[PDB]
Amino acid sequence: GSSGSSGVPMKDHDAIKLFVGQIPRGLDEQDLKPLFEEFGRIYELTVLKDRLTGLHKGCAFLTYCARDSALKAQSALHEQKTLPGMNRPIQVKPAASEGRGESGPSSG
Repeated sequence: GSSGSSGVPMKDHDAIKLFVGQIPRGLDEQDLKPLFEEFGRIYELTVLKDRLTGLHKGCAFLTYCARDSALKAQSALHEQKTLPGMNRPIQVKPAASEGRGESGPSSG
């Protein structure tokens, strides 16, 4: 066991669960960890798959043990990287308080 391998993982009290909606078909959490591991250590990675059919819907939930880790990987991947087979870049947002979300553009 390396980098831990003791028991259950520990996250931050103010952590953030990021959500990706640019996951093609044929890959898995094992192919996403590599990239997410470029910013820091992951806490949890689950892929969303249909039920009736069970076919990879095309999205997954990524969680970071630290707050910053998310901020970086988020603003570092969000419309920055382009997975293989995806004409468009990868979309990653802080899966939280979706109901009400305030945001606005800014020059510069």
